[PDB]
Amino acid sequence: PDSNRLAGEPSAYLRQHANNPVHWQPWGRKALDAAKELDRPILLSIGYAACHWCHVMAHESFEDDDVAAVMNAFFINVKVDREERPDIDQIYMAALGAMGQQGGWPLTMFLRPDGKPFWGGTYIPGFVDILHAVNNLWHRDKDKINHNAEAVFDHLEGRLAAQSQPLQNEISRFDDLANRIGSLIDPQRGGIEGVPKFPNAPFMDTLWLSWLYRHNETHRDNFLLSLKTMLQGGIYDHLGGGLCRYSTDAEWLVPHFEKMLYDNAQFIRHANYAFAETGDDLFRIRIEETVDWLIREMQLPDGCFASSLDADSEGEEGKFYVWTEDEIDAVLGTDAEVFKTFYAVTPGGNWEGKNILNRLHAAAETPTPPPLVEAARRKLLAHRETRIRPGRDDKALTDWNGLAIRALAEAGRSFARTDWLEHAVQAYQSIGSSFQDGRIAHCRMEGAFLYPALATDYAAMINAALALYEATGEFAYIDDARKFKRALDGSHRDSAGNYRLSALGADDVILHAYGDYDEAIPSATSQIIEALTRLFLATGDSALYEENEKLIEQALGRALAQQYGQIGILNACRFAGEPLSLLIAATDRTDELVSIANRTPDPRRLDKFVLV
Amino acid sequence: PDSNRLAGEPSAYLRQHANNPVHWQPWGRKALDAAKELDRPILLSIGYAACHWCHVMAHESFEDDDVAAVMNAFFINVKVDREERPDIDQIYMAALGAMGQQGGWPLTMFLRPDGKPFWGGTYIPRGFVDILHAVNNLWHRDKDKINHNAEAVFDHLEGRLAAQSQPLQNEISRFDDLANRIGSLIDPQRGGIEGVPKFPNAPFMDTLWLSWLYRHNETHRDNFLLSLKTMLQGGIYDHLGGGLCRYSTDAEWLVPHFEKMLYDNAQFIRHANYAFAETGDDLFRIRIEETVDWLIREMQLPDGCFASSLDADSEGEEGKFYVWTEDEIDAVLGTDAEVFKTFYAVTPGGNWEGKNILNRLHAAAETPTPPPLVEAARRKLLAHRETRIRPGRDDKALTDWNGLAIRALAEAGRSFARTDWLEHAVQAYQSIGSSFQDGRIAHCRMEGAFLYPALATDYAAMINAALALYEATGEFAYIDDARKFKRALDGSHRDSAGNYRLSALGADDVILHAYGDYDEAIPSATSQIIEALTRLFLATGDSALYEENEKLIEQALGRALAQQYGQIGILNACRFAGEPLSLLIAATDRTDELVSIANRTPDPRRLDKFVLVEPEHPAAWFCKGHVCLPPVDTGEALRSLL
Ligand SMILES: [Cl-]
Repeated sequence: PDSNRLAGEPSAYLRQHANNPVHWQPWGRKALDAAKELDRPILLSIGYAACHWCHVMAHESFEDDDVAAVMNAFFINVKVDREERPDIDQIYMAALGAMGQQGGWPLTMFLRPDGKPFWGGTYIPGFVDILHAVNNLWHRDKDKINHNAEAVFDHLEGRLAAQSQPLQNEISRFDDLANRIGSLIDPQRGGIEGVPKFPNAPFMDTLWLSWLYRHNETHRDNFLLSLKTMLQGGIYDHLGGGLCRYSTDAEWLVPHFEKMLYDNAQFIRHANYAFAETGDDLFRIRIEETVDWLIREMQLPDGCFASSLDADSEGEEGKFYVWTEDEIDAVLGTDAEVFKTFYAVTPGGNWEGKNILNRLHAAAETPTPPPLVEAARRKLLAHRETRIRPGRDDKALTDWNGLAIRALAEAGRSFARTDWLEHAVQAYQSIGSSFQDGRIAHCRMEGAFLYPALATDYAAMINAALALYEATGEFAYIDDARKFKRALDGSHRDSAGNYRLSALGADDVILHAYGDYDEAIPSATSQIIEALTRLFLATGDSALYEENEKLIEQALGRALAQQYGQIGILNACRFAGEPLSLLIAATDRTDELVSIANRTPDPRRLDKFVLV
Repeated sequence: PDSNRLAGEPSAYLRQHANNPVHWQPWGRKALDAAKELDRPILLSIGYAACHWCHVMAHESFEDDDVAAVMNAFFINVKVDREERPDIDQIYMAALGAMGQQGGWPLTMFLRPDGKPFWGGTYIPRGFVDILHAVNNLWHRDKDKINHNAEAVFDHLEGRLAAQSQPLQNEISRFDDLANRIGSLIDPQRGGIEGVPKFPNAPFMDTLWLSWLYRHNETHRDNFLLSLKTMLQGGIYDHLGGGLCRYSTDAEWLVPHFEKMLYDNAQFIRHANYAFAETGDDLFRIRIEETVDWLIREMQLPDGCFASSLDADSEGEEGKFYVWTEDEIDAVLGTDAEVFKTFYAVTPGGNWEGKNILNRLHAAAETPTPPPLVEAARRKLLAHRETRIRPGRDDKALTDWNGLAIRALAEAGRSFARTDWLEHAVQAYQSIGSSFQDGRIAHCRMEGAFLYPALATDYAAMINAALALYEATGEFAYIDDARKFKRALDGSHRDSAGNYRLSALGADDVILHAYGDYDEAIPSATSQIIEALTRLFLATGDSALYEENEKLIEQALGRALAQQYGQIGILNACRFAGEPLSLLIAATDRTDELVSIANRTPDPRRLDKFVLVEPEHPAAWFCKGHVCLPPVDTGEALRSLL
């Protein structure tokens, strides 16, 4: 507690806070214990890299030398990344809402030595006023904190780690959910009509699953309009490729220029399924452009994919991705007129006087660029790469890598793109290299691994291993899927058969939550339901089938008690209640039956092959 | 209690002693009661028909009139057939384990009237006449010394044979450690468990193969193959008439014990069927159809079922029936004998006691199928061997062993399209099952002499046999028969704690109801029950069965980790029970090629259920939830379902 130990950590978001004068500590047993022997409170700060206001609180307070000594003598201050320890975030995010104050990131908390919180807040501006007031309260009111900490804690243990009575899996529960999700779709712009606009991968899954199981063409058109209009807006990089996080306005125009790995992997699957229904060439182009961007800018020397790249370059939001007309005319030359007519370039611009490239003005026309404006588009990228390039988060998250490995495996299978498979295998063997002592790591960077993993890490690697089987047909990927299943059971399955996000042997966690709340990615148990359901179709394990039906009813029992974020559970249980299985006997990959199965991607079906 | 009542017993080993001057008594309540009324210790003699040193003690002592008079004077004499009453065998073999003796058969022990033992020895030749008087002194001098150590032995028996600790969770990691240490004991060059003698060790081989299937462990697979291939190429195998002998004296599988057991060949046929399906080595295929020919020709009784064993002593000499000399081979085969002598390593000096034991260890890697001139000499030498004095046969029809043979024939007949093997398996199944009246099957019978009640191994073996015949025929009646066999086991062996006991709960001649947790040459009773109840769950999909099986597994694992040896079968069964595979086949006609693929892909972890709704034809099978439909051969009909 007298030296900043945030150096060498696998999270790049914490590495930037290493030079801070406050002795930052990582979340671990050595941090909580020191708070006991010194009877000093804990000050927890949660944040993620692509958050403009996590850096604001840094330069305003934490990077200031004076206010850090106030923290160094009053608490044991710890910094956590929302994406390195998502278990810690979800615990103390729901802890804030239970105190009667909603908030987001950064999140500043106050913890007694055992970890239970008693006061929190989003961003703290008097900051130092409280920074001492809690220290006063820590000494003046030990009786008040113990009364207040265990009251919020009992609300957490009942909201995040309390099993419910089993609930019967019924079809009408999903059809009801699909009707209400459909009523939130903006009929003209696409997506949830509220602003800001998020891609909302779980919300899309319900509409597509509604279209497949019910042939409800209304939700199918809601899925297609929302996906297609988004991929045409400024939220997508029409020059290099890759989708951004979310949109500021409802027209999908002005975005947050950070590019997350999970959002790109989750739309490749959506666009892949969407191509098989409409044949619209735009879905294929967006997939092909984003995959090239993933290999070029996200893939690490070892093959694994980085987490994300920054939205800020050289100190301004999106300086790297936006153009003015006077510069694109200087580089292109005579071919500059047709380029500006393609991406709605205007002298006045569409964002703060600048021009963000988009294809919303001609979204229904042909998506393929003419040969002159394609060479003009490629020429700008070579000139754009000379700019001050935004920083990258080289942290290799196992759960996020599994999402991408599954995306490249399924899209490469349907489009017969053999190059996409090889890069999926490289990321597979790179992530799978950390599997030692019957366990895998959560994240990794610069040779530093974070153990133990989370339940999402095994579920994602189970789904990626099974996807690699469908594309290849090598049964060694099914054996890998069972190896990940055994590791998941040995560390996350409780006595009731339920799975919990944090490992049961992890000692630095207050609460072993199930992980039932979705975000941009479906929840942990949501992914686990799907992964185990697909693993049954690939093996025929009857004991797995019997334990899955229990797991389904347990999760549905808690999902009924949830107020939000249960969409992934109802989606996975709808698929688990009626899965599709297809065995194909063939003599080679060129067989007709194998081909029409490849050209028919279905998230509800798992393919199996036998030599004949 | 004054005569030899051993005649009429369902055993050939006991009838060999019916004419002994000893007033032998079959094990039962009458012998225990007669021992109490006369204040006399019981002279228990346990053996089996194939044992060589069981016959030498009978020829030295049990047929001697001088020592038969003193056995009838101050002892009540009870002889037990090991294969007829294996529950009694496990009770009093553990008694020697509590006394410090190594153990073995013949087993000669001394029991006080209540049945608890106080002094036990393996083989006591004559002295035998002295040790009888020595024990006879203790019963009239100091009985308290007997009553002290007799209770001390019993407490150790109930603490190891029928002690139930708290249940334990089913873990896969503890199965991998067992497979790792077993493979470390395998002979890297000669195969099998390194050390003499070398036994087939069926439970050990089950672990190595399960480790290969569940872990893709190529090392354990090659250990299973090299051990099986070398054994089937050694002198322990009958290269003329087929069949496997029960163990080998040396480490090269050369010199064997020439007796042939039913459980040995039933167990290796299933192993060889699995080995052929992966390697494609014709040696495994040839050895199977050679031994099945031997089972039908030499072991099958006229009433359908299979005999228990085939003796090793012919005309009083060990293996005289199977062993050849060179000059006789030259006389029978003529000028084409050198082609045969080189194929089976026939030498003028002989490989065992101046004579030749036919084998293939000289070239076990060459082509297994012999050339046509050699097989012609092979068929003719076997027929000439049939003119020899033939070794005797134990016509006793053990239920559990017949169940093992039915399963082997049903699985091999299914993977080789041999319908004649299935009908022979149905003959034994219907014949043995004829004693299943009043919800009670018999443990064994011979010449109209039945033995009741059955043991837990009998129902477990019949369940596995019934479900094996279902996979080969697809008849639902075999499933209900499998249900009938379990519920009879429930009503006669399942205790209040949900566990099963080897002896029936109504049995009166057992001093201790053991669980049957200890393996022998066959997996233990508890193992077969876990396997049968798992395969019954696969064939029926009954959720109530799955729930009571998981808690039966956890209670068996609690006892399995306390015991120090003989738990391999339970660990093998629980690994399969933790990951059992089922295959649903939706066929429009039973000539559907998925039925073919399943037949040529035998897996000891999979059970196939059929639901009716020749060359290789590219097809597709589609299932929507619990709704499976017949296959599809065209490209358009597949687009309709997708
Ligand atoms: Cl045995």
